[PDB]
Amino acid sequence: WYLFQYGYIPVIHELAEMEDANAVEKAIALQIPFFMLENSDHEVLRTGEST
Amino acid sequence: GSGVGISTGGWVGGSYFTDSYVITKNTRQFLVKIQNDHKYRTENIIPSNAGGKSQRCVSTPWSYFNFNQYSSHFSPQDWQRLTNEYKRFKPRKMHVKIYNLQIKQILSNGADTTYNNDLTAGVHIFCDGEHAYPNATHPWDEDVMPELPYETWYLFQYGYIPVIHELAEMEDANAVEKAIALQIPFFMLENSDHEVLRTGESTEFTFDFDCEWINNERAYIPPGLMFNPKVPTRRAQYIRQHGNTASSNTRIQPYAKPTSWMTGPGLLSAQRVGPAGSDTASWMVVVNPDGTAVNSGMAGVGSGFDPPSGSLRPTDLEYKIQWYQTPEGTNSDGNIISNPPLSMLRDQALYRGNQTTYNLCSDVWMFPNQIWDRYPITRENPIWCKKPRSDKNTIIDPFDGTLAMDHPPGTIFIKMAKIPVPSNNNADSYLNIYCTGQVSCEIVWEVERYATKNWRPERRHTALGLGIGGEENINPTYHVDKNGKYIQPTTWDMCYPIKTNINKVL
Amino acid sequence: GSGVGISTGGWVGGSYFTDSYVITKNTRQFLVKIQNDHKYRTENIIPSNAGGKSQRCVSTPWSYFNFNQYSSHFSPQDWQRLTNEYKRFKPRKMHVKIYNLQIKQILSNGADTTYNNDLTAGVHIFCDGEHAYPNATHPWDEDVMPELPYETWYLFQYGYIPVIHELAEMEDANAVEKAIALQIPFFMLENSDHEVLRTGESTEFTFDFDCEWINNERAYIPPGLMFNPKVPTRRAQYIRQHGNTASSNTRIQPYAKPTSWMTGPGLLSAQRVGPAGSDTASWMVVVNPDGTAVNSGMAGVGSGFDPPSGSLRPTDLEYKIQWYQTPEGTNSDGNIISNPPLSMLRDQALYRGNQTTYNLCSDVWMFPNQIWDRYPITRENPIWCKKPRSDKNTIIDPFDGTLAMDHPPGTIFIKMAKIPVPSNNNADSYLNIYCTGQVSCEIVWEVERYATKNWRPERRHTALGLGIGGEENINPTYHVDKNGKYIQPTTWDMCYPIKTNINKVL
Repeated sequence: WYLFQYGYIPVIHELAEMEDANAVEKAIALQIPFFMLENSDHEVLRTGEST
Repeated sequence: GSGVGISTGGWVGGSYFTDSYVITKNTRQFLVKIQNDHKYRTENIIPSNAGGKSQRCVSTPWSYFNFNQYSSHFSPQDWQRLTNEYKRFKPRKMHVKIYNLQIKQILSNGADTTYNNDLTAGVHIFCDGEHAYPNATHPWDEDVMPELPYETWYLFQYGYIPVIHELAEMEDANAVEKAIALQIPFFMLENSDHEVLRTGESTEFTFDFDCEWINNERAYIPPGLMFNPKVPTRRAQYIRQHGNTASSNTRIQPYAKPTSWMTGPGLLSAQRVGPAGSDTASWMVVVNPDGTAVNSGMAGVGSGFDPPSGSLRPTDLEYKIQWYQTPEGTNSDGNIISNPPLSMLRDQALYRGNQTTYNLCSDVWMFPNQIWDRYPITRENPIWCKKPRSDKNTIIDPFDGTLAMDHPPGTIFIKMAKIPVPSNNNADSYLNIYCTGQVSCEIVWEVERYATKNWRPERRHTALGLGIGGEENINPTYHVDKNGKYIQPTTWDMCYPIKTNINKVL
Repeated sequence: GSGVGISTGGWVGGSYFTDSYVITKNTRQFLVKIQNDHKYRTENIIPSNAGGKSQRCVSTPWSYFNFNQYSSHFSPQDWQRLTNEYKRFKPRKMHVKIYNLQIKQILSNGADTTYNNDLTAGVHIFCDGEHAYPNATHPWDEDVMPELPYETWYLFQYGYIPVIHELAEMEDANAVEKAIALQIPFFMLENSDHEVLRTGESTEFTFDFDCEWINNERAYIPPGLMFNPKVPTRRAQYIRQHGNTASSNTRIQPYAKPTSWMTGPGLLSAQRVGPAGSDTASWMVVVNPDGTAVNSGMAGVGSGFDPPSGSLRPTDLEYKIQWYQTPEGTNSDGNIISNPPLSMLRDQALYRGNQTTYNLCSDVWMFPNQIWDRYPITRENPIWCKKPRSDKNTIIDPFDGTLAMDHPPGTIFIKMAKIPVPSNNNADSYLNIYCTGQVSCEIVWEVERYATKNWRPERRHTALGLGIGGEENINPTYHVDKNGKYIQPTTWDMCYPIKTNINKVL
């Protein structure tokens, strides 16, 4: 079983393309969330550990 | 102890925030005056330009307190702190006191008028907790407790609509018109047991809420957009032959993954009709059972339904909720027009492939696997509405954002005790009196704080979004000018709506 | 149990907010490499264009952890929530773990290099809690823990300045130059008892803070402006005769009431000097006891003091604090320049009446009845500084906003154990190794929530103040672009400073 890389869609792209000047396009873009999984407490294992 | 020269309470005010709950305390000075000549009347309201719309009302001597509004309970400071710091809130408990009452006699000689108190006079206070009477309050009306705690609250006269008027007009001879009319109910509030107070007495009322939460969190993507764009999909799609382009069967693209979820319902087809004096709505809900002649247009029979759009994008300003911030507001001056919160659940649309392009389908009825958000509510929205008692109903989400309740807070009715005076020839001559007093409303609000794993900053409500107005145009919004007038928000964002600041992961 | 194939800890991360306290958890991956050829050296740092400024450093084999920064402990989400919801915070307890260590050997054949672990190798970890050694860390340096939790943290080599160099240059014959030189201290970290770890061992360190609060509240008026403008005053004023205008004695106006309070101190007189390569500061603090020849300009003898302004309004950009947001920032590109918070305690000035107009007096020394605010601090500021041990000092408020401490968090020093290899002719040939591991820092922060009686909304930090940049210029601030690069705030407001949002009544 080969793992697949994790990824997510943060914003609808066409809304935030912010071509030229648009006030609401600018606002949607500044609100784009960003998630790192390192902010969580998780576990690190070596070859003798299991979970 | 207690007596004439002893106060029955004191002023409460402010707001107390904790992580679990919020308590808002509000006191107002109110004025009760004699309404409707101490008598019940049933009058026809028939304006000239309404295009056939006419109603009959039963006007009473009674007046009532209306607490349904956010601006009344929360200050702009308290509201900001609520919508910034909490992802959920609902009203829990509500306690009302009426105290420090003063009944005075009005002696009108002429241009001059004098005011003398009468200690033996009294005031009737009735609270209807079982909802045995027609509901006094309706959302968006102007009768609510004032926003500024030092402003005086003038009661509004109680009245109700006993029958659809056009049905019971009973012009010429009709059998069903006659039958509907003989069944018209008539409600007096004196059939109830209520309380009479003098100037040293006070009263208290408690109310519990059975409610659904108001949700302050925002959706950053549509529910149909949640997938990993990298991972390929097993699904295949078939494109029928159209033009010279031959048919094809192929695997769906990894970025194109189809959603299992659907647009919330709403009706965009209709347009408003006729003169403004008439009832003007794109959609008109009528009750016209049988029998009774059609007579005028459906405006007289019907009620009318807006906002029709629900979660769908309003095409134009006819479909958007808008109100006036002050009772003096007229003709597109001082009106606040709702805007999109920029939540992805809040605005939605459906398009229908014709094999060439997509076309917006206007009527989205209720359908399985639909998701949407309730209307984002500001301080200027009413809190709750009365849910009509019936056998069957669909999902209940009033499009005005209110919380429908089986038993909202019971209306408190209040009336000046009629003091008759003798008369040589028999007439109704009451003594002319009025009462002013203090009413305090304490609501306990259940709240929940947010915790997010988002890295980036989130939107918040800032005083930097506010505007500046006044006579000298130097004062900011939610402040007072040099005449004492209170600067009202000009735009919908200055009202600090919910479903904006706090993100959620769908 | 414990062993080679067992991990000694796990990743901790995040932030936990309560009304009483906040806990920030951070874990990083760090890299230790052999520094300075395992030897102490004392070198002269003498750049060509510095205009006589030259220093001598003692370089060591050791490296150290530097936790002093806000960006390292708080995310932009956590920082926003802190500065919006709390009026006070201070660091309370700090716990550091070093674990999951991996020592590897570097086999350099050529263009290719291979890496093999050696389980018997070890790493020295020394924490100095008594501050018996020259402090490793200095505010605003680039060596701090990374902001992004997935970025690798490269240790920086430890070194210290043993003597002012120009004093001890001891050119020709001087008696006091000879004496200063013979007293030069020399510190080795091996005189201490410290710990040696192998790949299965871990270590822990606790630190307590004795601190003063950081205050997040804002002042809406100056302290001299607090009075009732209506009430008249008893005070009289005397205006000496000037021109044809005769003298007068008169009562002070009710709106003009004089303050009993004074502008905070600051020095605006001086200007920066000379080429950028030199140490350039408006004010230069020198120690030149006696004896030693003047030689070059004072730049070599002195340290230099900025920001000089303190609470006073910076006249120009020379007096403003500015830094670079990335180490690649050069030449007014990527530099953030401090701005006024619009707090009335923060910016101040004094003017001196000459009988005609007022003139700004540049040097405001410390004077009784002065009030000011500390510098408003962002995430990009260091948290604390080392307070030098001395007999006497004045009020301690570093103009960089840091918290001066008698005993800051002790520096943790770390070094690769020297593994010697045999040699036929006697030379120093060490085995070439390096260690990577995981360090977790947990700080407990004591906080206090605000309660205000203000009616109106207050300013908050919003993501709507952020900018948009990147390669494609589509990504917002505090996000990553398509190359993995992290978008940095362009302006000082995007850094969310304190002393802005929350009002206080002076």
